[PDB]
Formats: sequence, structure tokens, C-alpha cells
Amino acid sequence: SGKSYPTVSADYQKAVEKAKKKLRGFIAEKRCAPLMLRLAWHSAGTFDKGTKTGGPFGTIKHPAELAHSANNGLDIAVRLLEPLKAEFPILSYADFYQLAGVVAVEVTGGPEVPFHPGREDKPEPPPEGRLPDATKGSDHLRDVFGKAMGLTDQDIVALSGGHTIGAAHKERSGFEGPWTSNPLIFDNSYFTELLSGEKEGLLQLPSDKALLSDPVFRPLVDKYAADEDAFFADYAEAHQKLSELGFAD
Ligand code: HEM
Ligand SMILES: O=C(NO)c1ccccc1O
Ligand code: NA
Repeated sequence: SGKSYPTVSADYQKAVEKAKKKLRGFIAEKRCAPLMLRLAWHSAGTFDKGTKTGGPFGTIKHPAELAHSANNGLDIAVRLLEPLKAEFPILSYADFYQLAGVVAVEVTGGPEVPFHPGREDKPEPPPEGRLPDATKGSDHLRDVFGKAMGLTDQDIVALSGGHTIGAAHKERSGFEGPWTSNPLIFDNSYFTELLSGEKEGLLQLPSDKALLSDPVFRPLVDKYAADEDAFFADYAEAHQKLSELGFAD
């Protein structure tokens, strides 16, 4: 929607296809899908529509951006991918990381998020502080996803469902544990667990709980808890948009 994707060479397209396969096997074996989804989303989620700065242009590999507190632990993800990236010198880091995020969702059983190549790596990381704060609520979520990224309220709730895989770590954010009973399985359980309340061994952030009390977010939580197909459709739409912020406009 509103996108005009660039032309890339046949050899570039060949590399995308081969890298997709290599990433599947690597991410599945290493059990790092959630960390790779977090990497891709943290790279993309810095987009500010007003200034057209940040976004999915490969800058998350820069030591300066990895040092942002919201990126605690993503240095591990960058290191894990570097040997594989080196097998695909023709690819931009931006394309590679966004492809890794799409693959992370696929190999855990989630929707097939469309992918288009051609992002060009940008020289300078954006300023720290654009990623969302786990202790804040719905006004903050709309500031970050809406006023900065330019995504919709539907996209906020669907993308929050990325917590359906993975966990927090007390040494990284300070929060601790998985949102779901099957942290390597991508399904609608994040919403089921959010709605059933606190269960021992499972995590809810204040930012997750904010979805339950908001008049626009709550009907979406309910929809996704009742209808995984609907969640998968809206998730794929939102993740594609996120992965393409500032790209091919
Ligand atoms: C809605 C606002 C969000 C907030 C406040 C938030 C906050 C957090 C926090 C505090 C952690 C734990 C980090 C750690 O301690 O390891 C985390 C992890 C994670 N986030 Fe988010 N997040 C948000 C949105 C998203 C989005 C949009 C996605 C992707 C679609 C996402 C994907 C993930 C994943 C997969 C993990 C698990 C990482 C792992 O298992 O190592 N999050 N998030
Ligand atoms: O990993 C995160 N989000 O996915 C995250 C981690 C720490 C602080 C804020 C955040 O948004
Ligand atoms: Na899960």
C-alpha cells in the first residue's frame, strides 16, 4: 500500500532466496527465533515519519545503537548472524536482518510475511529512545507506533503478539520469563494468556496489560484470542508494514 518496490538484479534475488533457506535452518537449530524477531523489530521500530529518520536500514549492527538500553542483548543476535551474512556479501544488512525477522516468524509456525528486497544500508543510527517503554500504557504506545512509526491501532495490537514467542531476561530489560507456555511456537496464545490473567511462570508487562483496558485495543485482543486466523492475517500485514517503514515510498 503506497509502495513502489525497487528493482534488484537476478543475482540479488538469487541471494535472497538462498539466504532465506540458510536462515531457516540456522534459526531453527540455534533456537534463536525470538531473539531474531526482536532484532528485526528493534531495527525497524526506530522510524520517525515526520523526519524520515531511522527504520529498517541495517543500523542496528552499529555498536552505538546496540548500546541503547532497549537493545540490551541484541549484540548476541548480530554476532550470531555475522558468519551467515558473510556468505551473502551482495545483500544489504537491512535486507538480511528483515529477512531474518520474517524467517523467525515462519519457522516457529507463524504466518508467511511477504518480503521485498532492496533496502539500502544507512550510515548513521537514529537517536536513542524511540522504542517503547514496557512500564507505560496506551498513550505511549500510540505515540511510538502511531505518531512516530505511522502504524495503526490494529497494527499495535497485532505486533504486540510478537511476544507470543520468547521471553524477557532480568539481565537485559529486568523483566523475566516467557509470555507463553510454548515460547518457540508462534500462535495466538499471547492473547489467551493476557486475558486469563497472571499465571505463575508467565510474564505480563504493563505495556501488554494496557491493551486490555483500551476501548480500541481490547476488541482486537478479544478477536485474536478467539480467532487465530484473524491474528495471523493482521500480524502478517503489520509485520510487513513495520519491515518496510521508510522503504519503497
Ligand atoms: C508493544 C510495545 C513493546 C514493548 C513495551 C516491548 C517490550 C519488551 C521487553 C521489555 C522485552 C524483554 C527483553 C529482554 O529482557 O530480553 C521484550 C522482548 C521481546 N519482544 Fe517486545 N516489546 C514491545 C513490542 C514488540 C514488538 C512489536 C515485537 C515484534 C513484533 C516484539 C518482539 C519481542 C520478542 C520476540 C521478545 C523476546 C526476545 C527473546 O526471547 O530474547 N516486541 N519486549
Ligand atoms: O525488547 C523490547 N521490545 O521488544 C524492549 C526491551 C527493553 C525495553 C523496552 C523494549 O521495548
Ligand atoms: Na508461544
